Amino acid sequence: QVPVYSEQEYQLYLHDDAWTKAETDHLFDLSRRFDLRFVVIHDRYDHQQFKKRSVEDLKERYYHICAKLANVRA
Ligand SMILES: [Ca+2]
Repeated sequence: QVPVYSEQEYQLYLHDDAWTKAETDHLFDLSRRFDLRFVVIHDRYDHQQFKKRSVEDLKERYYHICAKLANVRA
């Protein structure tokens, strides 16, 4: 299952100089809807609003957040 971060969690812990919350939210939405199939997530990505991201860029962002949430929720 895809983790769900709170707004406060994002603000305190999940910022990245190269990602908006809007884009991160989009990644996590696609991750839910497409069952973590990163080829599909990559295909369906709103490359209009957001930068061209590699599949690898998307996975690294997702699992950085997973690791950070695991830690702060301990
Ligand atoms: Ca799902």
